[PDB]
Formats: sequence, structure tokens, C-alpha cells
Amino acid sequence: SMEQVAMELRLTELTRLLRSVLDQLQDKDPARIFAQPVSLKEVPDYLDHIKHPMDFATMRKRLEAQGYKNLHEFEEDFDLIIDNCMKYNARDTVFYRAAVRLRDQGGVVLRQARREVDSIGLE
Repeated sequence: SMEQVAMELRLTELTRLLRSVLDQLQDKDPARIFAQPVSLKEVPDYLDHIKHPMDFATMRKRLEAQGYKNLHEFEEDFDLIIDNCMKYNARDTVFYRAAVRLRDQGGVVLRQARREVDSIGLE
């Protein structure tokens, strides 16, 4: 139907916006601490601690499958990256501190992203 096509156009344009948002968020992680899944070879007990692992590569895979239906779903996964890190790693580690910086700098990006999604009506 024409309606289904219109919906799919909106999802494609949401995906375009979120791809830009993801690129901007990842730029706030120049150390690439969050670029890839935590290695279960290097951290064998990770899943005992963290029940829903997340990272930027995994987000990008979901994004390109158009698996984010709205900004909230995307934000949920971004928050997982940060929240997982701040629980597994202690306050005085380079890992925890990187997550704090990513959270703070990311907030700016996500604030304007929400305005764009609402205004354009992408969800």
C-alpha cells in the first residue's frame, strides 16, 4: 500500500538521522573504549555482572537493519553502553571516566536530536 511505503520512508529517514547521531556520539569516544563488545575472552565473567551488553558496533548493526523504530529505542542502547561501564568499572578507572565524559557530551547531541525527530515527525 501507499501508506506502508510512506511509513518505510519515514523509518529510512529516521535511520538517516540516527546514523548521523551515532557518528557524533562516537566522536565523543576518541579512545574507542566503547567501539566494540567487551571481550568475553579478556573478561570471562562479564555476563555474570552485565545482563545486557552493548557497544557502538552492535548499535550500528541494529541501525542498518532499521531496527530502531524511534529515538527512545536508540537512546536505550546508548544508555546501556554508559550504565554497563559505570557499574562494572570503579569510579577511579579510565573506563568509568570515559563513560562519564561520553554521557555528558552526548546529552547535547541527543537533546537536539529529539527536537529534530519531533519537528520533522520521524516517528
